[PDB]
Formats: sequence, structure tokens, C-alpha cells
Amino acid sequence: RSWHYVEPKFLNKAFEVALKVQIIAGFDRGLVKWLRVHGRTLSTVQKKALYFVNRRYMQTHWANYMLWINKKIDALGRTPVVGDYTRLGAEIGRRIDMAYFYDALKDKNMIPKYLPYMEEINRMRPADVPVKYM
Repeated sequence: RSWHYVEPKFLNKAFEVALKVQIIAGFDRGLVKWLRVHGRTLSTVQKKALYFVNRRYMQTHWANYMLWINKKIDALGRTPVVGDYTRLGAEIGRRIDMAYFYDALKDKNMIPKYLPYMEEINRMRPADVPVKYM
């Protein structure tokens, strides 16, 4: 519902990509499940659009864990390793609710235009794609 904007001084970008990869893999399991439901009517651009939706979902989802994980880490000043982050990633990827985003988006009818530029962005390696909070 609400969160505070705090800039971490011990933020490790290298560890962030490792965490991101684990989160993406978990989120992809639920992605195929959604595909099995609307697959028969899924357009070519819809498949690509979903990747964009997943990124937005991740940013929104991060807000929930931000207070629990990020706030404590920043306040403590400790620098967790890759192994510590992988455990956190499993918990993050345990809760998947893509249907909520779709339902909310459909309700307000704010469907973005299928642009080639957006498609290219999704095709870019996750490691080279910067992440931002809500």
C-alpha cells in the first residue's frame, strides 16, 4: 500500500542481476500457465507484450518485499552474498499473480500500443536492463 524511498549505499549491482535471474525463472513458470488459458486466441504481439507485463509486474511486486528485505538490509548495513539472495528470490518467486495485473489493466482499458521499439526492449538481455522501483 505504501513504502518509503530510501537510497542504499551498500547496493551491489552484480548481486542484483543474480537475484533478478532467479526471480525471472520463477515468474516464467506462472507465465506458461496463463498462456495455456488464452493461447488459442493469443496474437503474435500479445506474447511479446506479456514479457513487458512481467517486468511491470516484477516492479510492482518488488514494492511488497521492498520494506521487508531492502529496508532491513540498508538499515543493518550488511552486504548479503549471492547465496543469501537466492534464498530470498525463491520466496519472491513463490507468489505469482499475473491474473491480477491483467484484470486491473482490462478494467481500466489502458492497453498499450504494440510498438516494435517495446518489443526490441524486451528482447534485450535482462542483465543490461536497468531496474526501478515504483
